[PDB]
Amino acid sequence: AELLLGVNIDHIATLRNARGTAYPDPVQAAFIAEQAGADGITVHLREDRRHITDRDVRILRQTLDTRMNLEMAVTEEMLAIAVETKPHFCCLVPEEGGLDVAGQRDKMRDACKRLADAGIQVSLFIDADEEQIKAAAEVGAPFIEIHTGCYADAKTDAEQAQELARIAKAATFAASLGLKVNAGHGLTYHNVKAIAAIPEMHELNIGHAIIGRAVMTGLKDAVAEMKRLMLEARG
Amino acid sequence: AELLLGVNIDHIATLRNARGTAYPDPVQAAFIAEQAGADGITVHLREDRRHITDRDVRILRQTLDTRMNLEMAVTEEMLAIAVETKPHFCCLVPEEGGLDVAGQRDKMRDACKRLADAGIQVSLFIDADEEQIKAAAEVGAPFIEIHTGCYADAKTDAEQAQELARIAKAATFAASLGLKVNAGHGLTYHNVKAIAAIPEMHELNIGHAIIGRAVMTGLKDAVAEMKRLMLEARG
Amino acid sequence: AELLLGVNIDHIATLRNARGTAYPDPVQAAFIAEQAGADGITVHLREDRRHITDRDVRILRQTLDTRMNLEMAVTEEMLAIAVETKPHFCCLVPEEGGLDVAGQRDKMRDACKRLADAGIQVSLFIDADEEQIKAAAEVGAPFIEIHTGCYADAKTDAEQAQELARIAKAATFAASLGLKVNAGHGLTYHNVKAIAAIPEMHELNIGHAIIGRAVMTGLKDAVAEMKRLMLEARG
Amino acid sequence: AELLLGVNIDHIATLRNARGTAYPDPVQAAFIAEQAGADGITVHLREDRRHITDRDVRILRQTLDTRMNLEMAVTEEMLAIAVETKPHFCCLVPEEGGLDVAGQRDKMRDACKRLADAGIQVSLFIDADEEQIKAAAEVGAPFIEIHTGCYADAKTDAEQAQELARIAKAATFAASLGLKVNAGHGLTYHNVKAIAAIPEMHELNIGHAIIGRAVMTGLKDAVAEMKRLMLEARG
Amino acid sequence: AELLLGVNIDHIATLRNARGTAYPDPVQAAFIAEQAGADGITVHLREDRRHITDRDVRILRQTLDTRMNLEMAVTEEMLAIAVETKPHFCCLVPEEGGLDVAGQRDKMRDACKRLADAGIQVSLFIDADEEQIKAAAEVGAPFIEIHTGCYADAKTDAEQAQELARIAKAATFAASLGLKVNAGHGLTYHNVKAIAAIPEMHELNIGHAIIGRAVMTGLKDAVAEMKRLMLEARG
Amino acid sequence: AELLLGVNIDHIATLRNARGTAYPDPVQAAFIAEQAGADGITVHLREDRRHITDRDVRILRQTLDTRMNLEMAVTEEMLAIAVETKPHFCCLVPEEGGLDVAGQRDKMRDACKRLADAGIQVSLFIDADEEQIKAAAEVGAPFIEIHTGCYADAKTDAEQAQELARIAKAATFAASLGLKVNAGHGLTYHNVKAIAAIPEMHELNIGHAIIGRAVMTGLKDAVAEMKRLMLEARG
Amino acid sequence: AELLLGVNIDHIATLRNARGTAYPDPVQAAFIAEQAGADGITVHLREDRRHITDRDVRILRQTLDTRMNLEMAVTEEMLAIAVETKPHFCCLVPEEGGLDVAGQRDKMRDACKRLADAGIQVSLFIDADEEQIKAAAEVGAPFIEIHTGCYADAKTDAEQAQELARIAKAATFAASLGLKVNAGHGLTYHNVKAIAAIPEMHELNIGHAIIGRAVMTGLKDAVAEMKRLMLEARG
Amino acid sequence: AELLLGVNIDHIATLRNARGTAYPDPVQAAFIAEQAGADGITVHLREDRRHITDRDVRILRQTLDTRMNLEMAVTEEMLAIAVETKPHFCCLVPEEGGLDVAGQRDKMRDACKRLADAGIQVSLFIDADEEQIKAAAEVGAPFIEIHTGCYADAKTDAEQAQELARIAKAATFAASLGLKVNAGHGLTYHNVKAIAAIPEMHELNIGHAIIGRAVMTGLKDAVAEMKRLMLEARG
Ligand SMILES: [O][C][C]([C]OP([O])([O])=O)O1O[C]1[C]([O])[C]OP([O])([O])=O
Ligand SMILES: [O][C][C]([C]OP([O])([O])=O)O1O[C]1[C]([O])[C]OP([O])([O])=O
Ligand SMILES: O=P(O)(O)OC[C@H](O)CO
Ligand SMILES: O=P(O)(O)OC[C@H](O)CO
Ligand SMILES: O=P(O)(O)OC[C@H](O)CO
Ligand SMILES: O=P(O)(O)OC[C@H](O)CO
Ligand SMILES: O=P(O)(O)OC[C@H](O)CO
Ligand SMILES: O=P(O)(O)OC[C@H](O)CO
Repeated sequence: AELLLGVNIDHIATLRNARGTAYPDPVQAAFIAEQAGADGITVHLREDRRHITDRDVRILRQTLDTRMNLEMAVTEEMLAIAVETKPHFCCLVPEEGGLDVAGQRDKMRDACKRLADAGIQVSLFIDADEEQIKAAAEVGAPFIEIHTGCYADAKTDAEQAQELARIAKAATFAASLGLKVNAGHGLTYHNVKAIAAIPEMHELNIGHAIIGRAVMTGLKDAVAEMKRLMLEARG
Repeated sequence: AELLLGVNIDHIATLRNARGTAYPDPVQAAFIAEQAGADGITVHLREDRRHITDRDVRILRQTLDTRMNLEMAVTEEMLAIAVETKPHFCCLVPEEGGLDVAGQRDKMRDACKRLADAGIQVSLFIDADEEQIKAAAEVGAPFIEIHTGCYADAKTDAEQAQELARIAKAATFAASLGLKVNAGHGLTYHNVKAIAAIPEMHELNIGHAIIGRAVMTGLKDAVAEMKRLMLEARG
Repeated sequence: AELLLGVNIDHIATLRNARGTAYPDPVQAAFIAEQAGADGITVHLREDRRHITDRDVRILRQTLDTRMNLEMAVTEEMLAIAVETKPHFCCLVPEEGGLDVAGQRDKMRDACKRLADAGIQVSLFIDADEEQIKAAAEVGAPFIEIHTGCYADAKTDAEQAQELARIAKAATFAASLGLKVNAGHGLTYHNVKAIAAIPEMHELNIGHAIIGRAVMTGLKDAVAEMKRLMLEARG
Repeated sequence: AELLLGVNIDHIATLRNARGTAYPDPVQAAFIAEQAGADGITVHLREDRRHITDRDVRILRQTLDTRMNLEMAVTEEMLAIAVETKPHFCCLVPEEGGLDVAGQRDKMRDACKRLADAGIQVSLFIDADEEQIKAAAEVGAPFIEIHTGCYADAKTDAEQAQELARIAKAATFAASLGLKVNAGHGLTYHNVKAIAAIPEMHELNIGHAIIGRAVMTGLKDAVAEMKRLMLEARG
Repeated sequence: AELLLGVNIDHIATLRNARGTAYPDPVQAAFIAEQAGADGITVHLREDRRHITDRDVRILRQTLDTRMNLEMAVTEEMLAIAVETKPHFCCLVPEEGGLDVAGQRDKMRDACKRLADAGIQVSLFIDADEEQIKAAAEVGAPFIEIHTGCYADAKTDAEQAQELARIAKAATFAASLGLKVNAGHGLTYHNVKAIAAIPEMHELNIGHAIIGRAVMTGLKDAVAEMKRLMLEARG
Repeated sequence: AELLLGVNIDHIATLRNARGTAYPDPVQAAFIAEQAGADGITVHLREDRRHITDRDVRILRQTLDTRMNLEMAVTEEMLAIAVETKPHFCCLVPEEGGLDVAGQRDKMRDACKRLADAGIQVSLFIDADEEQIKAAAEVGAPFIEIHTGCYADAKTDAEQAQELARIAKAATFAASLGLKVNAGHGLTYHNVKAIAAIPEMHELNIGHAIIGRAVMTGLKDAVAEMKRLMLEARG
Repeated sequence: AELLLGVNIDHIATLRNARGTAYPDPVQAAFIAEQAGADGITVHLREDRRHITDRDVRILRQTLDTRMNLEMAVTEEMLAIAVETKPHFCCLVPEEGGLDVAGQRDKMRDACKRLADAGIQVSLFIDADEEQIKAAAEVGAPFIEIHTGCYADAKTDAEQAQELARIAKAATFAASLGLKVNAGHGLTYHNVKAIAAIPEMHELNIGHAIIGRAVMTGLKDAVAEMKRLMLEARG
Repeated sequence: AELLLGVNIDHIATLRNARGTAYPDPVQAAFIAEQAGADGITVHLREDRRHITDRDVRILRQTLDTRMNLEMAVTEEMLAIAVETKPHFCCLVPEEGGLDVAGQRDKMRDACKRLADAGIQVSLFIDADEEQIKAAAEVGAPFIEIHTGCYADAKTDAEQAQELARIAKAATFAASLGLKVNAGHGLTYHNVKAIAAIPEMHELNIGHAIIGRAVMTGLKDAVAEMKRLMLEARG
């Protein structure tokens, strides 16, 4: 099918949480994004409940029209929450910045096993690294989300093209191991296309850039604009 | 009789500083607000730098088309900066929430004279309390800014009409002492009008609610809506 | 203060329940309306749960930024739900169509006390009849909502003028007894002005006409349009 | 040629009949839809006249700029009305939900001939079943509309993929028999693409999802959005 | 109440009739105007059916949400059509340009009598002339519509102020005879206010200027703009 | 391979000339169209002056930012004007609807040479008939403009695919004789694509439908929509 | 009565002339301004034809829907042009910054008389100086336009209050001598209200600020916004 | 890969500098352009500081989200500024119209090397002339920018085809020498596609036409439109 867009609305909550008022509400942003180009909504439940809260998660789970992508660390608390929330997806992240799967195979194998028993499709957030990618496939996870952070932070064009190739190459290798592959982190309006051009990419999860544009332009257009650039890249 | 709107763009920066990238940029937010109903732009330069930064204040001072209202604590560092920056207005704030002017008549006295000698119109952020208002007049400040936080937080409709009355008496009282009076903090699209209808009010400084509405509808309509409400209330 | 607009979103649910699907969602509609001129949101929980469901009320109670006006019949079931929900307002209606308070003073008296003990401000939905009005005051309700239905179905400009005059006198009589007075049912973009011009009116509750304009122009402009016509009438 | 979009406005009427009032009017909705991406308008005249009424069909027949697709059951009443109305298209449906043509070849054969003699191009609403499809061709209908309902209610990505594949094969089988093939029922902004990508599809008939998006964003953008997603899938 | 706006949509049909196609359709324009500021819709059935047709009139009569104002000459054919159409209003015009009432008293008396028997409220289109105005009241018509043509065509400011005074003065005199008074003809975006400022004016019927703006801007805004200028003039 | 759009603003003038005032002004309509997708502006200067006038042509010639396509009959008056005006293009039209070039090979021969000596690119408006096409090539005209009226008026879907094919063969035929080919007259938002997909087509001249859509949505979106459809068809 | 807005479009030409191209065309800008709040259009025909040119004036004189206000220096060349051009208004300006009328009583006396015989209403651009105003009344000019530049360039809020007062006194003074008074030049979104609130003001002529806003928001909104601010001030 | 759009905002400053005010501010225009399709921003720092100034450059260098392309003449002053400024790109221009690189091989060779040590990518603005291109490759510049002015100013369609071809051949030629090639200057909405379709093109730098469109439609749409046209050309 076509490249999917998962909108991370965490930053809506970081705006809210800077004051303890109820606005802006992530429940509203999710309706907007879902109707402006988002194919899924991503939330990251942090232990410190810095932005997204259990309240958001519980309501979002009842209001989303598409599917929730629960981002969380691999800890007993979160696994239990994930198990009871039954989100359609679960992206496991760290408590170059990606999860260390190669070095924690048993831990990761049990988490994937456990989340899948609860009928959740698991995605492991890792670096564009073949060792981590091979390990991901071996612990049994169906998805991986390639960290696009270093590509985004590239300081020169050389650094960027090098990072792009590492990512594209990583995606091809992962697909060959039968993994389905996503990307996200640091993606912006001016750097998303080269990543969206990568054929193996299944869905891009984008947050900060979108919210940063929304304050100026409104969430609806901010999301539609991102989706448009993404589909353009594939055309 | 013409109520002015001062938009506080602090939270544009909080959203940016949650990531370390350059966006969203407060300088862009100011251009938008100034052209959608804002008569002034307010930025609070906190010691910790959390949201608004020195760079922000430096560029803003050269990009604003209206005038700057520097929110700061009364310290030597800040007073130093203010005199260097020469913002049109300076609003003294602590770091019931309002400044304790009566309990520091000399520090405030010198603070005002100093900023006043720099060509800065000083405003003392205080509570709707006559003792403080008398202090501010005695101390020489041209302006005071009545804290509307307790009115915004009033749980019941009764506790609210209660705080409204206190703010209304405090504004008429301030005006009788020759003080020009502003109000800010906690004002929302839903509680602003009652405050705007208060005759003595010179300018309402508003930030969080506007930014909060902005991520949904975009800063321009968010600012324009607030100004429209304010003028309707006066009419 | 400003004439308020309460938006009834029951018909968003009507459109939803015709299919079993989850869209359109009353929770979304409420966010839009509250940010486009609505000062309150109104839902009618019907015993047959035709449109608004227990889920809607449960989620809405957690997502509304303003306040809820729960429309319900006077039955043990509903009263129990109201007490548990703690809506800000409760509008009691029948299961010309107004409540027969004068003929059930005991029942209504117990209902008002009970809800009032739960912190709920009660409104009695009644016809423009001074007997019913006098009784509503006597039973202890702080509010009443005059039934504007007959005025809306006026088949002749004359029947209309006559119905208007009757609401207006009723409103004035209501206010003299100390009641805050609302009005709603059948109000449209073409007949709202004459009712909004009535000074004693506190809040108009409008549903159908707005949703009917929304399927064409979208909810936001539909609510804003209505608020604007309402404030023009007061001006 | 271009994949066409037929917009079903039944639910505009649903919202209307909940009150006895005349708004919203299906006649207006049709003009908006035809000018925003709709290539045809679809109404279902139900024997109970739940939503669309004889008036609507009568006026619509005179105001549509494109062509009407009259959805009706195969009864003497409806057939008589169809013949008198001379709609461009007629979609026969039941009073998984598709018509049992294979089991009523005589009835359907007479129905098709009769309507065809009236100049009406007939479409048989059927399940993605080759027996029914084979029979539709044999009874003489120039069109069929595959029931996309089961595909829409797919509870698992798997049930969905399986339902899709089944529609696709059915479509290809339909085309080989010389049938023009349409599809509709339950299509949404999130599942329309996979169906629009099916080459043999001539026109998709979509109702509810569009009206559901309309109460939020207004009909025009709701229809345009849908057409756009449809042409992107073909591209 | 407030100054009403009657939108004449004749020119929509003159655009249509220049080609014999069905677009643009007056039925659509009427829905738009009615929802953008129009309080009534005006159509002029000319004997030659130059623009508006009997078809338009018959449909419009079933689709208008507000009220039809049938403009027509005082001839047996039209009276019969008026009698069967039962529009809410009927403006009698000539087959300085206004109807000659003073010189055809019997004719006019019978037409008013006849139309009123059919329950139609009659308006006579006349010059800002006291003789014609007195005659209008005497033949029994409830409304008069003052020809604003000469005010519109004024070639100098003197000519315009003179025409304005003749109109204002005419309106005061008519009101004193108990007539309700409208105006229209030649009203534009730059000359409507001075006419809308006249207190006696009940409704302004405007056509050409609105349609002329619509081609550039869209009917909706063209109507909302006119209504806004009109209410501004009265404020 | 890049299809151009030529907007005919004739009907802007017909709307104006229905009143004798200056609005709507064709000169404004041209500025809008040229900036919303039009690559050229067409005006037909009729002997009777009905819509477009000499003033129009004179100012348009100085205001157009693209180029003029003067539609005219082959007469001495018109040919005289054309040579004086020096429009970029000249489209010869009579006053099946197309020019009879074969039956006037000499008049047309001289007409072309004359206009061609003035620096005018000549186009002969003709029917999708090979005899005429051969005549136009023989006569020296650089362009021909295939009449799409019969295709636009085709009642049945069959009579339509019939006319499409004739136009498609006539365009490929024209191209083989070295003629550049345009098409115009009757094209609407709903029949344009099939015509735009024809490879040989250089520019489609379109007027009435655009103006007709313009009174509803405004000229800018009306022109932009048409261009968008045209390019989608080519893609 | 109505405070009028004259839009000066010189800077559209300024932008054009910076490249020798034809765009942007002042003629287009005038259509936009006249339909967005401008009651008049002003162009300054400088002797050096820096921005506005003779074709601009010539064409504009034929396309303006309202009326032209010709700014020009007093020289025979200009008087001949003005006289031949017959603009509705003429504002004599020097080529503080005001026209030295006192110092050239003879020249202006002849200018005013000469322009008046031509039916041109004359306005003298002067400083808020009694000497110049007496002089302007003595010479016979019907209007004066007070130079608000000093008010616009006022640094401090005091320096500015002095300037406002000076303009208001001068306005009152001018009126007492039978002069009608306009203002403008340097007026902006943030400083226009204080001037519009001056009751003697008949029309404010504004250019630069509007054009500067237009490059960001587009001319239509920039003009509507200015007109809105002005009307707000007088109400 | 992706064809890029560099927006030249010099004319924003041109409009500003025409009045000594601070608006419109180039800094605001850059934020708008970068969020509407611009991949870069170009400013020409003229030795006479006619439009863009040193503060503009200084602030822009701190606010641009993408990257700056500094246009400048080759002089020590400029080289020092460029070097100290560290813009991502530098386009050396003369102060046909192209830079005479052949005639000054020494000067440019030092310029290129000097700018490159500073980490600045250098582009030489030249005519589509092989001599100059060879010269540009010999001196070591990594980019060239072909002057499209002659193509833009091409009167006849022939004169224009010659120019296009010349640019395309020069583009192909330049590429064969290892040069990357940009184009721009004089590019407009109506002539940009033919240039964007040239495969060797890396970035088109456009200014004037966009700003000229912006005064009418606002910058955002003017930029988005240009980017859209460009991508359309390459697809
Ligand atoms: O999901 C995905 C996302 C993306 O984002 P961006 O940045 O790219 O947009 O992500 O993950 C992440 C999150 O978690 C972040 O959060 P914070 O908020 O913490 O930063
Ligand atoms: O009704 C009213 C109207 C008005 O118009 P205006 O112009 O003002 O707009 O009217 O009456 C008349 C009509 O009839 C006219 O028509 P036509 O079309 O014929 O011209
Ligand atoms: O509106 P607030 O609550 O965000 O804060 C206002 C600022 O403190 C400015 O004074
Ligand atoms: O406006 P209505 O007729 O839909 O109904 C209003 C509700 O009954 C009040 O909430
Ligand atoms: O899209 P639906 O589910 O509302 O229904 C489609 C209609 O049945 C077809 O016209
Ligand atoms: O599109 P039409 O039917 O209005 O006419 C097109 C014009 O005749 C231009 O060639
Ligand atoms: O508003 P300004 O400063 O651009 O100039 C206005 C013109 O002088 C017109 O009066
Ligand atoms: O598009 P232009 O003609 O305004 O100029 C473009 C600049 O020279 C930037 O390259």
